[PDB]
Amino acid sequence: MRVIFSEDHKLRNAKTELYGGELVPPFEAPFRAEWILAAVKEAGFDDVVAPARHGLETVLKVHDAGYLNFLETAWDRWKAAGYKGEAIATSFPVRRTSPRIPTDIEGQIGYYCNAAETAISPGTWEAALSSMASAIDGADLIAAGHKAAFSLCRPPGHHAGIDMFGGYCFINNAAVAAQRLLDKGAKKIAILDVDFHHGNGTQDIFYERGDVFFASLHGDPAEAFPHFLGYAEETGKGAGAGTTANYPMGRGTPYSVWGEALTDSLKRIAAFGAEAIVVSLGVDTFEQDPISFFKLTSPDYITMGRTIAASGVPLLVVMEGGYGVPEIGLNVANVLKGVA
Amino acid sequence: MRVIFSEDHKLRNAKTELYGGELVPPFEAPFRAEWILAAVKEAGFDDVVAPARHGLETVLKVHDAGYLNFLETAWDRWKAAGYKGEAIATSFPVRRTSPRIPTDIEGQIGYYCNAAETAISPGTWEAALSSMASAIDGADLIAAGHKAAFSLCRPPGHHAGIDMFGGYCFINNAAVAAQRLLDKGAKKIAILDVDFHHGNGTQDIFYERGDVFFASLHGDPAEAFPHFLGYAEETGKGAGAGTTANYPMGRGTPYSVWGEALTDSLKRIAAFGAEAIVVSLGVDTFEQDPISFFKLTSPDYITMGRTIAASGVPLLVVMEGGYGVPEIGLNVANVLKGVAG
Ligand SMILES: [K+]
Ligand SMILES: [K+]
Ligand SMILES: [K+]
Ligand code: NA
Ligand code: NA
Ligand SMILES: [Zn+2]
Ligand SMILES: [Zn+2]
Repeated sequence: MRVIFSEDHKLRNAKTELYGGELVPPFEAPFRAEWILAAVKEAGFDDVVAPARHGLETVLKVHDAGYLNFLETAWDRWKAAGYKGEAIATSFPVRRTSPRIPTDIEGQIGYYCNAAETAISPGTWEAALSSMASAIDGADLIAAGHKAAFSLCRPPGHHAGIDMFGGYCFINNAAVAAQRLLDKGAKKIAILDVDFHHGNGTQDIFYERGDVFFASLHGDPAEAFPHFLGYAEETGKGAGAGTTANYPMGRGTPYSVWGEALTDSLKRIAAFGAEAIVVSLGVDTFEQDPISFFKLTSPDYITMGRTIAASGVPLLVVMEGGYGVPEIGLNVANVLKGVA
Repeated sequence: MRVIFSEDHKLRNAKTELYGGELVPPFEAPFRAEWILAAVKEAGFDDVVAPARHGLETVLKVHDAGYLNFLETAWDRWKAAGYKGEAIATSFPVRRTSPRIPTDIEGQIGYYCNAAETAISPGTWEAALSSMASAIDGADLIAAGHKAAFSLCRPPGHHAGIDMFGGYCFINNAAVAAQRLLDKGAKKIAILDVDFHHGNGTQDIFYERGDVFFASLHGDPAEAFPHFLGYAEETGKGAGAGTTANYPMGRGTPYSVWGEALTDSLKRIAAFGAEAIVVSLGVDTFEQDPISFFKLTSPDYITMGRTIAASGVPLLVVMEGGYGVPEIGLNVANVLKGVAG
């Protein structure tokens, strides 16, 4: 399978992340793409191509225009305001608050944010565009007839909701990919999130749409970021009633239980009738991940990939989470091995 | 008027505050109380008494029990979880999110917070309780028959809602004081928030309550913290309809315009029929204060006190915000002179 990768991902190189009450070096650093890229090539996937140029037409069908306009100029405005650090929101539109949109940069960054551990830095916008481009190109390959494809996205995107950034995400790459397949002719597409954290951004985007089925396996929100979405009771709303399936699991969950949730999600995706599956791939489900509590081993990823590929429909794999140890590359490559 | 002040306020001495993308020393520091106290004493108000001991009965009538339980054990759980810094929420229940309450410290701190620039640290719980106590004793003096009283509260409270802390606030002292007056006999009470920022927390607590009228003058939320509340359109909900009046104002607002809003809020308060008025006093409206965009001068705080005191009803002044500028005490003292007459 071809691999879509952009070097502009390095344009996103934030110097701080709010974690544990301190501003430490970002968990989502440029070396993640470097390590993963090296491992896939090592696993035989050496056909890496850069993404072509794309407009905002696709993304404008899954993200709010106000939100996108905000991201494009967020940094400039923050710096213009005289702030010394990176752009970080501290005030949020939570319970029982007005739906009105602030005008100043301080108010808008909070309005458009769901997580304060994510800082907007110089070049974040450009990086997010390149990453989105990689997802769009991967979709085109699938739309062209290829059975599999890997969009090495960075920054990740499953936490980017309709009009909010957070969890290191700015533009929901998988959502853009699924939307791309639809504009290319598909009628039904499914997004499967295997990343450890719930794909709240993705769920929000398609929660009221019946044309995209969203399935996510993840750490119980009761005790895992993003914390405020991902419960099994969330199955869809209105036009999207019934097209959302969350599978929250506790601490220490091994492939034994995980594998079962995967099977079920695939059963519901088939029943949905997906013409293709966009896989939000996160390897932070690894037993050695620094910020997750699942216990999957490197071999499990080969099993995971094979199972998903057995669906019989084309697959577009999109990079999401996975941090710390260098095995993230191994684990990502193992998934592509299974799929191939 | 008598001044209620607790030394335990210093127990609230957070080391960090998220501002402009950095962690810096909190703007709501202990020296604020120190300079305010000294200024009011120099102005004659030197009858300072420490607050008495109080339970949680009053506060439990305005704050969610879960939220209060969270505050009490917040720091211990955060430390136990192994975080090196102070407790600061990073994830928040914003638009289109589940109403379920997380079970771990990481999720709950976010669930109970409305502003990440506030950090919970050793002593916050204790400090917040002593500050609440000062508010309670202040209200008790009013219920006794005193014309006015000053509760030198710290930490402040008007940004703490029913079940959320933020804006340097944990327990809404003004709200507690108002509840206390109702418990001592009053049927109707009003809270007037003159602090530069909107008192989103106080509004939240009494938004569906008809026994307490909430008026507030503040910088337009469209361009000022807390950013998501304080619009003129918010007049109340359900049982609390019509008992909430917001007076947002733009950049460079002179006392000339500010006083007009003060006069209208007092007119609405009088029409409501308040038996007493709790004044959430913030002096960050001062032209020399760095965080605000209003242009009030020191003399205007004397006018402010006079006007509110002219209402004819007893007044409990509760200390809120105000950047730590050298004139912070002078301005608070001027408001008290105005009330004194
Ligand atoms: K997931
Ligand atoms: K105010
Ligand atoms: K000012
Ligand atoms: Na859906
Ligand atoms: Na009210
Ligand atoms: Zn993840
Ligand atoms: Zn203030």
